[PDB]
Amino acid sequence: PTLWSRVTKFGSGWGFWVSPTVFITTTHVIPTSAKEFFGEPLTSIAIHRAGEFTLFRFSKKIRPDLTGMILEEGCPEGTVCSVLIKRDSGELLPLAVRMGAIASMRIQGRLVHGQSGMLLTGANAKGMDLGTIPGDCGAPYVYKRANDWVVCGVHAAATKSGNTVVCAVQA
Amino acid sequence: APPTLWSRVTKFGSGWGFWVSPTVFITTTHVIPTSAKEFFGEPLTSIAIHRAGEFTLFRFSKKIRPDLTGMILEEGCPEGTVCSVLIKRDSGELLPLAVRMGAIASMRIQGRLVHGQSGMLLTGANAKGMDLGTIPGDCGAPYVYKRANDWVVCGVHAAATKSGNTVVCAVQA
Ligand SMILES: Cc1cc(C)nc(Nc2ccccc2)n1
Repeated sequence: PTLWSRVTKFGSGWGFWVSPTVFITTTHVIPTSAKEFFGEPLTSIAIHRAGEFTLFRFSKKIRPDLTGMILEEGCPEGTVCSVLIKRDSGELLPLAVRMGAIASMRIQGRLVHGQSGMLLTGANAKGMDLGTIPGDCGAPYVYKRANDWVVCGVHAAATKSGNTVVCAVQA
Repeated sequence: APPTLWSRVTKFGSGWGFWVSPTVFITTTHVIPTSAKEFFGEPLTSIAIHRAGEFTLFRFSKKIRPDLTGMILEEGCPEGTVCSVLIKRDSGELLPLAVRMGAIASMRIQGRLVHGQSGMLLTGANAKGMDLGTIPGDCGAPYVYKRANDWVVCGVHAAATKSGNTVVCAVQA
């Protein structure tokens, strides 16, 4: 049983299974030409979109092996989350991120709305596995609270250089 | 982390070890099978074993891994270095866990006395457990970092605290 099995390749990025019927992803990674996802006709899928956050609700159990997890609209300011990055090499890269305010941020000359964060893996990556790349979009932000895992949004954007990431949130 | 570093990470006893070169293999002392008299088809007589607490180095008299180039092994790393711990998990999943390294330390963990280079995981806030932190089966995994153009190995995974936020790298002496 693992959080990592819920992280799924999707479109030009990734998404996350909250429950057997609920999948979350970043809006800009979703295909714009499709009649089905995960073998289910698009006719039978409810799509709920809020800026860079999208939630799919399926009419049957796609992932019956999973329990349902707590999904919230962001997290309290100062919470340290993990972004659960999968790479096509087969690497799993959990990175600590300190979450800040909900904001409109200028990220490579474009406006992105969501919960700001700062990577805690330090000055740079180099060739080291310490930062995000554009193909990581849709990876989930998670943290542990009491005995429960909480999912609070999806990876939407990052500055090419610095420290700053945007986590798109529900509602 | 480069494929050539993952290729050197080898399942061994109750954990792992790592090929520095075609003749040199390093691991954590407590993962070695205690009754073993043969390694990679070679008897004990043809191997030079150098043990310093939880760090063990095996030097073979023939080339076991001729596919490999020899790389740099150092005695830990500067304080503040960020390393990756190259951990293999159930099913060809590769977990290069980020760790900020600190001072050489003597600690008591689950009653055992442990000595090596301390570090703190950079994977999340509460790293107890297998999704963001280490498990006992990870002992012997290598600590590596990139220094300008090349990669360095600076120890092997020896222990983690009950909270899982602190780890100890056993180092060559
Ligand atoms: C940069 C910074 C400032 C402050 C106040 N807290 C933290 N938290 C932290 C850092 C690494 C791992 C886990 C938590 N980080």
